[PDB]
Amino acid sequence: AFAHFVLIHTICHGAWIWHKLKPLLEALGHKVTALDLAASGVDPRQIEEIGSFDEYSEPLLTFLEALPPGEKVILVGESCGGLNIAIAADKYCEKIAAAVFHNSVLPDTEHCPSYVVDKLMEVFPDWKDTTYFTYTKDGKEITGLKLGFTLLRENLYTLCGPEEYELAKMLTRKGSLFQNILAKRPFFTKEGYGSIKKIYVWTDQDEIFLPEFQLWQIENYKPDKVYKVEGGDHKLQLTKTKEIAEILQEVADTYN
Amino acid sequence: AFAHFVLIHTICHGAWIWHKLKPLLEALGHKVTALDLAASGVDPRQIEEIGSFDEYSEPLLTFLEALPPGEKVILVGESCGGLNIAIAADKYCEKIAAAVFHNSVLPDTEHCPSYVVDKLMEVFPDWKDTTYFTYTKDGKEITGLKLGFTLLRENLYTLCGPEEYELAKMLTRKGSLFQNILAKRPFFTKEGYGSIKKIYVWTDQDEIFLPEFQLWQIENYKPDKVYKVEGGDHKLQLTKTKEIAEILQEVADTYN
Repeated sequence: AFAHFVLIHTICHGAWIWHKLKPLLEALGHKVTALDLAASGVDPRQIEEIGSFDEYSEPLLTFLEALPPGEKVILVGESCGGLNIAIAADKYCEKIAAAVFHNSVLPDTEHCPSYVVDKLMEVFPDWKDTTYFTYTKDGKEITGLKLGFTLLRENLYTLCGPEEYELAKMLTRKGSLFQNILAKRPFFTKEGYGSIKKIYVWTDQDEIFLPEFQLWQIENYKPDKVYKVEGGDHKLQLTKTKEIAEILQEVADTYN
Repeated sequence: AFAHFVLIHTICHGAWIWHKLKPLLEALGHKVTALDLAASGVDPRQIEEIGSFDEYSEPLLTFLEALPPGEKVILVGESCGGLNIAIAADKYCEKIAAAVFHNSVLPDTEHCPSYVVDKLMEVFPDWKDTTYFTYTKDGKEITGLKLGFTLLRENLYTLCGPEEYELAKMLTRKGSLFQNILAKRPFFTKEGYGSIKKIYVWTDQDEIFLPEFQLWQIENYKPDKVYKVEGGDHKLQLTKTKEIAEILQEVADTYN
């Protein structure tokens, strides 16, 4: 079967992270959309204009709004993209055939929206050469970050080639987790986000979303299906592109 | 010998085009800077804010200004980047050890700054699915363009891999040649631009800067040295990366 995949990058990244996966999925016959979220990739906003994870998600919500009735998509979120998935599913659950989490945060419906981010920061507290700043938007103080180049090399892009790491140095931008804003946000709903099919893809060689964290997430909020990719690194869509495409084909054949 | 190379992308592109070349040059021991010009790559401006090729060049001029006395660089410009080189050389000639033109426009000092662009448009008049728009800045009507995806596939990225073409679809932005503004600009000077060493690198398999055009440029304004790369396509820094690095090493050993 063929599907329409919507690929959702993580914070400080953009659609460019999907540059290897998108043509492979198209070569299987699928339709693929790779979005830039707000203030990401070549989106024209700067992060200091964005006040919440919900505002950050606007391009994904606008895309989903534009789907004609009856058209469903499979969302694929890497790393922090799982939060964009949860936000989107609470507005457009009927348009979502399934969500695929790719070394991603897996929010739940029992705890506040910041819960899994808070846990990540306990498991992985040292962000190396990452820098931080603050800005104010809509009366709140937001902590922004710019991912450190050593962190990128060692922890996110561990086994990627030098030309892929170079793209990350060139293209990663300032971003935010909006952690304190998430902590005050209404919970994700059981009727919307809770109702979608959820497929969790990971590798135990991820050097930032460490096995303790990912296995904790799986136990916290049971996925419909789990796929463990052997080897690779946090950027499986670069280091294990073919394996990711094969999994996504199976998802397209299972959920519609 | 080691040099400091400053890599200069073409219109509608950004530093990202150099993602393969930059690590190869660093692996030879060089220092490499790959700039985003105005309204290009992840630069925060939009093209409608930019009124001339000189304004477009600001990041290159600002970079050159910041070099301490006595430090020289080798400029490397692809495609339209040769115009940025000429602009820069008329302000900072003493900071430029040499300029390398990479399937690039080669402005002169005898004719108006638009001369080689006007010629290009005669040799290559059909830009396929490229779209155009106009905007006004500083009282002039500027023609902007967005490179067509078929043009990108067939003429610019002819022999590049699907993942490289995908990056171009994701990252190329609206831009301008500022052709009518160039046509009114004071000529490039013999004392500044005319005085720098100029190395012309090309392939006769370029499907946009066709052999008639490139050989015309070489005859029009004799380079100090010409290197012809066999095979490849217009994006030699993607299809012939190693050969480009080898040439640049020789340039670093010849000009300081």
